[PDB]
Amino acid sequence: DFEEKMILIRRTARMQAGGRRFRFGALVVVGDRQGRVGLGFGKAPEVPLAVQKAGYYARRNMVEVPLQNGTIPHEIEVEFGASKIVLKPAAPGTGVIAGAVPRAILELAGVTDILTKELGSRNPINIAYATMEALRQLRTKADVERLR
RNA sequence: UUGGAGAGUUUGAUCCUGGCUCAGGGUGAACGCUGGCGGCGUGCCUAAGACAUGCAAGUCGUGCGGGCCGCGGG
Ligand SMILES: [Mg+2]
Ligand SMILES: [Mg+2]
Ligand SMILES: [Mg+2]
Ligand SMILES: [Mg+2]
Ligand SMILES: [Mg+2]
Ligand SMILES: [Mg+2]
Ligand SMILES: [Mg+2]
Ligand SMILES: [Mg+2]
Ligand SMILES: [Mg+2]
Ligand SMILES: [Mg+2]
Ligand SMILES: [Mg+2]
Ligand SMILES: [Mg+2]
Ligand SMILES: [Mg+2]
Ligand SMILES: [Mg+2]
Ligand SMILES: [Mg+2]
Repeated sequence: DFEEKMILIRRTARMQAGGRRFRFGALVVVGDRQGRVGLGFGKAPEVPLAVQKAGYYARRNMVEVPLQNGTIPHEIEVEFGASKIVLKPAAPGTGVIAGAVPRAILELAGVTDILTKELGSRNPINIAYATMEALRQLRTKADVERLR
């Protein structure tokens, strides 16, 4: 079936009379390596539940992302509030050029060759959301002349 | 169209802002520890401070008159 990757685990904290009491946040992308990716954020009182909870939501938030010989059809920039991802198509023999967060998303979508660059807040979460919305806005020639 | 990776650190925790710091590459280098050979580079970045000694620009007797020495006789 699909394939999972844990980009982010982190411990948060709330306060009460007595001290700090913790939660856990799991940021996990799930892909098909052939054009299906999803991103999910799952928060739970212990690490396994969250890691498992996020993979659930991930499977219910997928994007088409239409590959073209392993690369995306056009350059794209998306801002998710102070976070900014740039994606540029790249020829075959180049590789996936991305930091760890967008890499896990592109590599699970079957992107084999792309140029990326994060800008502004490189906050992993918001960068991950902005990478997903970037893929969500990918158009093809058949997509655009149908629109026109 | 051959080209673009980020991370640590302000909070109990969050998002943002922002500075500091790090991973890379480079040097006519220097310093420490260590040191086998070969090739090709390359070596006063400071006092354009001061310098012993030798050498780094001479050559033509097919321009000219001469002193010397050596070779053939007058
Ligand atoms: Mg499409
Ligand atoms: Mg902005
Ligand atoms: Mg942001
Ligand atoms: Mg910043
Ligand atoms: Mg940061
Ligand atoms: Mg500190
Ligand atoms: Mg403060
Ligand atoms: Mg602290
Ligand atoms: Mg910073
Ligand atoms: Mg020897
Ligand atoms: Mg000098
Ligand atoms: Mg000197
Ligand atoms: Mg002086
Ligand atoms: Mg001489
Ligand atoms: Mg002479």
